Amino acid sequence: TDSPVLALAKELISRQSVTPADAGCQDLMIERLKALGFEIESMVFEDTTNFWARRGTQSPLFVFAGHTDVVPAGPLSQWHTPPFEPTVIDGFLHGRGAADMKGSLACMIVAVERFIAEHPDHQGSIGFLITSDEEGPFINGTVRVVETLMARNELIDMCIVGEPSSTLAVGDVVKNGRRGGGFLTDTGELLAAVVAAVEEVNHQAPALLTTGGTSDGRFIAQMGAQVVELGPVNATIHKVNECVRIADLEKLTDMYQKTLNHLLG
Repeated sequence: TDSPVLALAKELISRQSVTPADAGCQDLMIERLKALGFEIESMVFEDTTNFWARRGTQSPLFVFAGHTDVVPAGPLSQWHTPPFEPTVIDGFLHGRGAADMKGSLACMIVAVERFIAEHPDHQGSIGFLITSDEEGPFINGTVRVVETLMARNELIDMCIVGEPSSTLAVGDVVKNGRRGGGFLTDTGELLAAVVAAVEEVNHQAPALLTTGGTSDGRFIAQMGAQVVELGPVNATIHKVNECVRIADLEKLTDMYQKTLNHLLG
């Protein structure tokens, strides 16, 4: 019986969320978060769907951010497997969005489930900031949501963007935002927690980048949050035969869980 991580990642991969359509991926995530006691606000901007969820009312507010949309498959004759049919071959999960970034999304949900099972009375607060337009021409959701939050004085302290950051092995490389773009005091709390988690799992510190990363993560950073990008191997993103090592999804989930333990446990 599939691990919960593999099961959810397969669910998500079967929904044809070619941008900006969502095929119910956020609804799947929202269902799981409702069970955990998150409040949910779905926000529509242009014809894209987004949501914010939050459990807890105390500082620090830690957020998982990502997107449910994927690029189109491209020419079928080049695929060995159906792009929107999650296919398991010799320990890899093939399908559009397996690496960018439905596998990460599944890991975030299972991590928070596991963390909450162990720490129902955690410190701080956990949030999810999920968009469906990151892979499209018109990348609006994150900016609009962040603005909504900022306007009600709901400031995100720390955020993991689960974009596929890694080269050969999950967690070999992380990307670190400049808080306030380099202009606000930065404790390093998040980076030290994600690094601790990556070392607990891999027994090796990740390599670090301080540049690059998505425009949405950079916006979350500019506005005030410590941000780290950590996710699976990125070799096959936006290529045919996109896939992800399943054991790496299991690891990544543990890394996410250990970060929550460090920050909120």
